[PDB]
Parts: sequence; structure tokens; C-alpha cells
Amino acid sequence: NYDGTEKIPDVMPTKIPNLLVNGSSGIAVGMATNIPPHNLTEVINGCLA
DNA sequence: ATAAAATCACCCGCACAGATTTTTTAAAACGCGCCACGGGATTTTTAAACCGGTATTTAACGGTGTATGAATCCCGTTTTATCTTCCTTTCACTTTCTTTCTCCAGT
Repeated sequence: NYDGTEKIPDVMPTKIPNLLVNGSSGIAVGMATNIPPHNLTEVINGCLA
């Protein structure tokens, strides 16, 4: 952490494709993102395919 | 000094609706000119009124069976009369800045 007295995970070991099913939206310097949500069953079927 | 409840400015990308701002275009206008058109004075011809008569074609009249016009009752629409308001304006007051007049200690 900032004081060097704790530990924080670098990334989560997720079982869910969260990015596609929930989307995202943010504004940065020189760029931006905009992603719509989706349906979980269709994403799972696509991953299996 | 402990409790209860509230409010606002800016940064970073991107897409779009709305508000100016040039730019182009069609209508209105002006000056000059010429010839198409209408006025005036003869020739010509034909549309309609007038006499017949005849042969149809219409309107006024007497029964039935409706469709609608005036009256009543409402509710959205638009006018008109009637309140409050923010900028213009001065203006007497207040405040604040600039120059001047002394004091005055020192030598």
C-alpha cells in the first residue's frame, strides 16, 4: 500500500467474465472508454464455443 | 458544547441540439428602345325578331313517412382587465484620497 504496511491483490481470480457482462465507462487524458453490458448465458456459450 | 438537518465551484472526451454568421440566389427595379396593338373610317354579312301553326313538357295539387332545426346543457379556447417587477436615474450622504498647516526636537 502507500505506507508499505499492508498487502493488496494485484488482480482478482474471477470465475465470471465481468467486463462483458457489466460493462465500463470512464474518462481519461487523451482517451476514453464506453462498453455496454451483455447477457451471461450467451457469453458462457461463446466461451465454450 | 453536543445534537438535528442541509448546499456549491472546477478538471478530463465525446456526441448532439440549438444559436449566430457568411454566402449564394431569386425577385424587384431602372434606363432605353421599338413595333404590336388599338383607334378611326369605310364595306360586308348575318342574328335575331316576327308572322303563322303544332306537339310536347312542366308545375301546381292531393297523400304518407321521415330527417333536421331550434332549444338546452355542458366543457376546452381565446380576450381582456389587472396585479408585480428590474433597469434607468438622480441625489443627498458617506467615505476615502490628496494637499496643506503647523509643531517641534535638534543643532
